[PDB]
Amino acid sequence: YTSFNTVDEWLEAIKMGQYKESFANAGFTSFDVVSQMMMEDILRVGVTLAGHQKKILNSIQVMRAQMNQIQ
Repeated sequence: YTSFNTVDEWLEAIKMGQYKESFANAGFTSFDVVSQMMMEDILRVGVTLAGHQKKILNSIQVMRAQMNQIQ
């Protein structure tokens, strides 16, 4: 899940490291907030490629659902 003490690691794990710069500079610096990100947020941090938006959004959805189990 959390094999990443950090958001940069996670983005790296899902091969989306190219966005760390974007994510950081937008305040999405923890999994707490990241896991609440919606498509809108993904667009704002500037993710414009359809495949990336998806890969990311879907990872976030797994992240969020998992966090929710361990409330």
